[PDB]
Amino acid sequence: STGSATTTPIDSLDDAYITPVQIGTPAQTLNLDFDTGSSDLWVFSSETTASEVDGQTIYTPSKSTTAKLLSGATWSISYGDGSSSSGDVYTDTVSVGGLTVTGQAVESAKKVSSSFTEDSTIDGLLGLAFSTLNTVSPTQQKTFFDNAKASLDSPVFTADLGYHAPGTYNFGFIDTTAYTGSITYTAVSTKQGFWEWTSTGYAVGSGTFKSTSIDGIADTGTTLLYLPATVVSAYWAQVSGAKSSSSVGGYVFPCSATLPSFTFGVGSARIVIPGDYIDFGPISTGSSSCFGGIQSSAGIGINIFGDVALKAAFVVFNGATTPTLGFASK
Repeated sequence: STGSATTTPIDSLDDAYITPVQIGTPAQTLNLDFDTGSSDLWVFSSETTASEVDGQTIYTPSKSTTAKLLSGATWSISYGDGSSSSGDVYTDTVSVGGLTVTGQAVESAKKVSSSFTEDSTIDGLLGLAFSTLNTVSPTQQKTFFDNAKASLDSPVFTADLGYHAPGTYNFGFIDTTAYTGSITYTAVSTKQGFWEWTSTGYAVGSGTFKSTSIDGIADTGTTLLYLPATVVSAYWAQVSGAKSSSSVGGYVFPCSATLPSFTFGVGSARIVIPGDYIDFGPISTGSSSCFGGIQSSAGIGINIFGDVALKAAFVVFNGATTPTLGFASK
């Protein structure tokens, strides 16, 4: 089997992407944030504290003839950005782009933090990291991909995120029309539960490539590109007037700037992030200070190849017995 679903930016900045997901019988379609940096499929629901729901579409398990309470199971998750959610668990039928999993753990939120409430466009998350990170207790649950994998034509999924445009998540096949040139595959460590890999270096604009190993995670659920302070300083030094602002929470730059591109290495291959992808717009409405899309990972504890990086590539998440990651230009 295979599946193919369009993923759509939630706003004009590509802050996140939503993908429609069918849950239950009859289907209840929710727009979920597919997150290769976590491993829980959770939804706003009829159980979510009413004051914490503001415009989201909810899953109502009592209206699904295939929903079953997973007795005694609870979940609770905290994300890198400080947001969180928790609740109880149902199993139900879940379909993405025509690919159906029966008995998927659907984690129903009883509580969500303010950032989730305030984002009316995201109805929940669908985790695509390794199932070892799944938070369900006392019996850990499998991700949608893990459940689907054996049925798939090939044990892979691909992320093809758009810049200010829709893109695609495919399951079970590689669309050879969706990228240019060849796909370069690179080793993955699953030791921390992430799609963790090592970039071979970087360049700023038309500058020379610096060969240096940068360990990090391919994370569709993180907006920006978070890299070591040395790398980030080298980038922003090429933008007149750019500076790190403790008050704003990262590098800012004059909105009048033309940003240079940023290149990262995948083996001997190179992925080029155009400068425009690095512009996250005014820090506040009407400001002439703009927020940068490349930020320091110092104090996160890990480098993160988030959407800014991934949307410059066609990315293969190869879930074979020994997982790997593939990157192609597009």
